[PDB]
Amino acid sequence: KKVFITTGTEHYLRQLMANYTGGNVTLLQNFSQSLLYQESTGGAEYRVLQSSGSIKGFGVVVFEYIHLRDEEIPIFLQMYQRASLHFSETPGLQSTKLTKAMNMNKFLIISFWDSEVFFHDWKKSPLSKEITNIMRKNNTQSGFSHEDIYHYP
Repeated sequence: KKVFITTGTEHYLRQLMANYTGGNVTLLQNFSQSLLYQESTGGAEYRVLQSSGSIKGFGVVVFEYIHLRDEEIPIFLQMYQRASLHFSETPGLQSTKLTKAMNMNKFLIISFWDSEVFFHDWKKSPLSKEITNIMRKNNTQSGFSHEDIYHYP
């Protein structure tokens, strides 16, 4: 089980998504480009480690790219296991995916929110404080940890 993330013009991505149906395929955008979110099997490719909830097709979508040192991986997975049991009770949270890059220790958490206000409330949570701290302390030898926010066309 995988997530494919492809960025480009709306026209390009709309042509691309017309080869496919199903896989919770979702077109998103920011102020200058579009982004295609695609669940499939076999741009950028990520293995899905965990999925909660389901996409409602409105609001905002947040991509948190997190580089982890070897020793941080088991610890991070256990934090995420414990925190994920409460995602159903997180206000305005539709869906979350924990995913990993094929070629590196780069993890990507994708969260689908009813509104940016709910996402920003969640940023006060212990899970978000830890994620942010991990992003903050990243060894940039590996690339940058970053958070990207998208809306719906």
